[PDB]
Amino acid sequence: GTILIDLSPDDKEFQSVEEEMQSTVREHRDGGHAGGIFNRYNILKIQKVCNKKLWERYTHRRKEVSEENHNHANERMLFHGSPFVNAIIHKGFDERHAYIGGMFGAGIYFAENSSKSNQYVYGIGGGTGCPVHKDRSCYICHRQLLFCRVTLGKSFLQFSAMAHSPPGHHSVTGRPSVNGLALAEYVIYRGEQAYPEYLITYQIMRPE
Ligand SMILES: NC(=O)c1cccnc1
Ligand SMILES: [Zn+2]
Repeated sequence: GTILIDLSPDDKEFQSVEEEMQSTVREHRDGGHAGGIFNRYNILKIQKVCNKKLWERYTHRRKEVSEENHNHANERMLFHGSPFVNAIIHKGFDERHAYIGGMFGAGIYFAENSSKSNQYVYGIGGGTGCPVHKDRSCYICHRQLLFCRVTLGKSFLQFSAMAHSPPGHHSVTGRPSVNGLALAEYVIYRGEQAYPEYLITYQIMRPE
């Protein structure tokens, strides 16, 4: 049931999504080990992901959460990186997309920093890098990220350097406590609490 609609680079919607991608790149403490060495991307394509069933599954859950949280879904737009973006856009998020070994337990992980999600595109810790060249810093191969609508509801705040949400909460927020420049990461424990809105195809760019 999924169709992908290409956005024109002239469309304000393309431009706002690209700006969120580019403006949330940061340096990582691994020196580029997992995700590569880059300060910016070459955006090749941005597609809107359209699936009625998956959208309705999302809005159903969103209303449930809103009703448990004084009519506030606490909805965010966040990045997700995974080798399984094709499964996600066709069948939705579910327990197979959970990061069993993550810092906040076995849930589905989303990032404010696009460059954090980039570290997961080829697998946990970058896996072995791109399929073709086995390079986690590949500047040739096309990568894909999802920019997703995520319902946080009442989020459990973890200060730091499928499972269930903490009791009385709908998500977990991982607040950076060491790296002053890192943005937050978020975990949900129900696939229906995220919709994969945009599929972004890109390359990382070699610094000049
Ligand atoms: N898979 C991801 O995009 C991700 C986001 C935030 C933290 N860890 C992983
Ligand atoms: Zn490559």
